[PDB]
Amino acid sequence: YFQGMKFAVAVSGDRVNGPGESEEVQIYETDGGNVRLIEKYSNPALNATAARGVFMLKSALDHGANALVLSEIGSPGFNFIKNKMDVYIVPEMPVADALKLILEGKVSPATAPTHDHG
Repeated sequence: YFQGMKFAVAVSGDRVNGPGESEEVQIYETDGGNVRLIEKYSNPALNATAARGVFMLKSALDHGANALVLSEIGSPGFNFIKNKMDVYIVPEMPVADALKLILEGKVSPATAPTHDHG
């Protein structure tokens, strides 16, 4: 399932955090078991005044990610991304530990946002 996929992770201090507030976007490539960091950059969301989560997600799309790894996602962001790639919501935990759970099938893709004020 996961062979070749690229994951965009929203990260602060090597922990998975939320799309609008994380310090960095980290892009990992996998063969299903081995994982490699192929890119990382300051989260563009931090420069947005509004719709910060959406703008991190747009950045992930720009960067060719196939899936997202986040601690949360709002309604605007989920509606933006939901037909473009999968979102895996995880605890605010170390990146490698989250990716292990995801790759081992222990985190099903989100079908709804985790918060909604629409």
